[PDB]
Amino acid sequence: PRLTVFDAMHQLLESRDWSAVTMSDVAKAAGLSRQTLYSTFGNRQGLAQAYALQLSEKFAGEIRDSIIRHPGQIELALSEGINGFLRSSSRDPLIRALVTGPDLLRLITTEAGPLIERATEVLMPALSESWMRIEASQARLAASIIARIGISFISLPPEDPDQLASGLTEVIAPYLQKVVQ
Amino acid sequence: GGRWSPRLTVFDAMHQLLESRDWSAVTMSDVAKAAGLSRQTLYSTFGNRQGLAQAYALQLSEKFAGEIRDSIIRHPGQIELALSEGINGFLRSSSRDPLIRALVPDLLRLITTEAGPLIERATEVLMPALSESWMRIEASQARLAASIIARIGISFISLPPEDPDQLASGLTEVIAPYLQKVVQ
Repeated sequence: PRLTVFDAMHQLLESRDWSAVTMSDVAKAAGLSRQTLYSTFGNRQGLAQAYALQLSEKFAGEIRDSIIRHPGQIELALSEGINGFLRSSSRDPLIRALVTGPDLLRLITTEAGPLIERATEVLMPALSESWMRIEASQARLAASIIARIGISFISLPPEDPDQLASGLTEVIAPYLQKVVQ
Repeated sequence: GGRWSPRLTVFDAMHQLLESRDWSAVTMSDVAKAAGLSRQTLYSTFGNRQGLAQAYALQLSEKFAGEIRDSIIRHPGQIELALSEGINGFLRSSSRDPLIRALVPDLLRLITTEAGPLIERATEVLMPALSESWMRIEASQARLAASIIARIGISFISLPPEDPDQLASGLTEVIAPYLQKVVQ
């Protein structure tokens, strides 16, 4: 039901605007019935919200993977993770859409905490049950702050593409080094 | 220090107006009446309703960044107390503001998502608060931290915090470690 449809919306969105995408076309490209789509996602609003939750999840994972990949190297783990998110966030057609224009999309990027909540759910374990062994409260704290900053750079992208990455590493690493165990 | 300027009298007018009306039941006509300016001078300096709410937001941006800077200046040598007080004071203002209340509105999402003139102003107030205050942070790093503080702060207006204070003291604990590394 879910995981192949996001794939369909991406490839569809590379050639069309967000207005040249309707439930019909998405079901055809996904290989699903118009019945299964409307039944599980509802509207174009509920569709784009599932896409955002998937983006939320993927981006937080980019950071989590870099954390696992680099034990003992906090600044290098972050630097790699933050560059990966900024890279994916650029290549995404719905995120590339929003910053060209989509009122429904701004609704989810400002009045959706399910996005922050999912991203926090991926981040927290990468902080507390990873090698960092950070206490669960401080992992929550840092995870929410990392999530909100991440959204801030998809809403308004950074003019400096990566000198943002290299800067934001430098701000958050001193915290993590202090709370690491 | 005086609020006779074209812009400053409009913002006062708008604020007082917004206490009792929504941003949608308020038009240029009304703002020109309350400011004591002509409909001609309004469009002449501001453009339209967008230019009105956008300059109001620039004033909010500066006002919020001032809260943080004032707490920095007020507590020299206390990095954690300055941040703790600054953020708390900012959150209080952001609550009591009528246009921010109003935002919970397509044009408002435009300024709070596609306005870096907001981040830029907040950054112009915040940078010296870090770079030319007692913290003596280099302009390179101050600009950096100032932008992140601006962007986080904006974020807590778009999506408000579930925790009223456990957000503020939380964000302090995240940012104080960075400042402590750079305070010379």
